Amino acid sequence: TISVPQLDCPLSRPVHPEGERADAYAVEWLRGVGLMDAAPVLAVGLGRLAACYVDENASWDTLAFMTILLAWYAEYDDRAIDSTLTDAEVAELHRALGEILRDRPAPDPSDPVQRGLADVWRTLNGLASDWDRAAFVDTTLRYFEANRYERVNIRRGIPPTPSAHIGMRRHGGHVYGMYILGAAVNGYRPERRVLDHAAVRELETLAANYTSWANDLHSFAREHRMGQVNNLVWSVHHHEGLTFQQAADRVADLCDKELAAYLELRQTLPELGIPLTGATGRHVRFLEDMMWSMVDWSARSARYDVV
Amino acid sequence: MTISVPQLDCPLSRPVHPEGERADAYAVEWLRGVGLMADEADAAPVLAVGLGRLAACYVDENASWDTLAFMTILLAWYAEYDDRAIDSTGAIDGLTDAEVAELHRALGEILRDRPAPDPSDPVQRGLADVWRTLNGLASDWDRAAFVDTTLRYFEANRYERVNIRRGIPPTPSAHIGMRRHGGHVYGMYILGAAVNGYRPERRVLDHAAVRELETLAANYTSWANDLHSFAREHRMGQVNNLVWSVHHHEGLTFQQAADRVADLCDKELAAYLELRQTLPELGIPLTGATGRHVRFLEDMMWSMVDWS
Ligand SMILES: NCCCC(O)(P(=O)(O)O)P(=O)(O)O
Ligand SMILES: [Mg+2]
Ligand SMILES: [Mg+2]
Ligand SMILES: [Mg+2]
Repeated sequence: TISVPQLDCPLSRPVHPEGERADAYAVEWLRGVGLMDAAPVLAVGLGRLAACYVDENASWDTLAFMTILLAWYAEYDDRAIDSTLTDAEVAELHRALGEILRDRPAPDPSDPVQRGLADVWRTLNGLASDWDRAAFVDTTLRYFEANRYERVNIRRGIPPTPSAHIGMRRHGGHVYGMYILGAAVNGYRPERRVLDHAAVRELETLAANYTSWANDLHSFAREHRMGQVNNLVWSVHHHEGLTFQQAADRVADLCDKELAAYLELRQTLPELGIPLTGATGRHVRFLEDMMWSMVDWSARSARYDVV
Repeated sequence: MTISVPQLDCPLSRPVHPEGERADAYAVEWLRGVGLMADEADAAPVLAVGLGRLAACYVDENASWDTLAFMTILLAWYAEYDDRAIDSTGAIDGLTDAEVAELHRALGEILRDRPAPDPSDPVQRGLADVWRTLNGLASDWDRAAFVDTTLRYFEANRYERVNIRRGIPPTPSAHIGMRRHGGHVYGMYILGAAVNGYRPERRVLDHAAVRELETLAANYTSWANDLHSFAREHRMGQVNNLVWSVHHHEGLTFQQAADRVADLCDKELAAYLELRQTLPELGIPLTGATGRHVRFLEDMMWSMVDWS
């Protein structure tokens, strides 16, 4: 067995009240769309994560789209990346899903993932709010390429160097795309003058690092049973020669240090000329949400139980 | 009050351009001809820096004297600006924040093909000269990407000077993140593509693997530069050094800090090799311009190690 370390995050946030309802809605959508007994899915709690990602006074339509998006993400990652399909099949799937992102109809309406992604795209564009869709599509392309990289690593059966995994994981979790979608769906648009600043980019990188290392720390057991070798705990144990417990301890230590660096940069931001006032403030707060979201939600989700 | 700097074996060797020594002399000439230095000054530390040998590391062996000369000019202008604005702060030669902001504005104006607002400033004269010569020596390149990297470079300069005025080194993660902008490494990749004759397709450069490999190589280059320049930067007060930050926040002696920095260099080089070797399976062949780009990435790693 393994002992999951604790993660002190000085960032708290209230959850949306209809979370349980969204859980039910999640199953409905999947069964209504064709991606999929309904009480092992309610235990995962895809609607409560969505509740962590939306504002407290948000419409059922918005919270519903958040639940739909997180449910589609969970199905693609598990179905296509780490529960193996051939590489050619995966490449054609990437092409087809990229075509849906090109506003064309689904090339294979019989594929459940393709229909689901078309639904997600239509629903997202309905609550447009005037967002940079092209940047989101670019992050999605990098996400697909990183998925292919992960599948290569799984086929070899050995974890990459910690540096190589840490680099590619930011694309493999599509965290930057989640930042873009959060800006789109909630109703704030940060200036392009601010986002292209080096300090903001490195702050985003720190926050994404914290989120992804926390996710690895919590999901290590399920990812090890399935053979998903793209885990920071895996690589630390393999290349630094440490026990799984020592590896998890080292990863939690790295999480702590990255959080400290994140706070240091956030405090330095005003002096450089970037005030955390308007859309910049809500963007930084969204960055803070995903870090707390992993710590609080992963311990409450039935994704990681091995019962 | 001493330190022992560890060695660094990097298995990337290359034949050097023969006229390197000439460029060293030419370097001093340019610095005298533009106004950055003058006449009576001992031209023994400028020949000791070896700006022409770095230029030789950055060009092909069968290249024109014009090419080596421009590389030396660019590396000499970068070295003077770094010392003038970043490393000579906290002293009587220190620049003010208003002066640095005006320099940013004017140099950005020179970078937008406009004439220098203050032709009396030597930095502006040198940058205008570099810009005119470079625009003559090339074409079909991403100029906008280079200008954006320059904007991020200036922003990182502002961050570093704030950190210096506080008198405290930043967190290791925050330092590692912002250093890539503070070292103008991505701009150097773009310029290397520019001065040579290779242009890799955008389908390849925008690939996720190519982006993260660049990050590993830039990390290695910058950490090596810090490991070697730690003693001088610690004496002068430049707090943006990885050894300094390891000593400050990780609770280690200066020797342990340098040892950890060298260990991180080793581990990052191994990671770089792992990704570089795996690259073909993902669909990126190291054949045409992509191979020459990777060779430039490897060159900057070895050049910094040797140039101590
Ligand atoms: N957006 C999809 C996120 C999926 C994961 O977070 P999970 O731990 O839930 O499997 P990953 O496979 O990245 O570890
Ligand atoms: Mg995955
Ligand atoms: Mg997964
Ligand atoms: Mg995981």
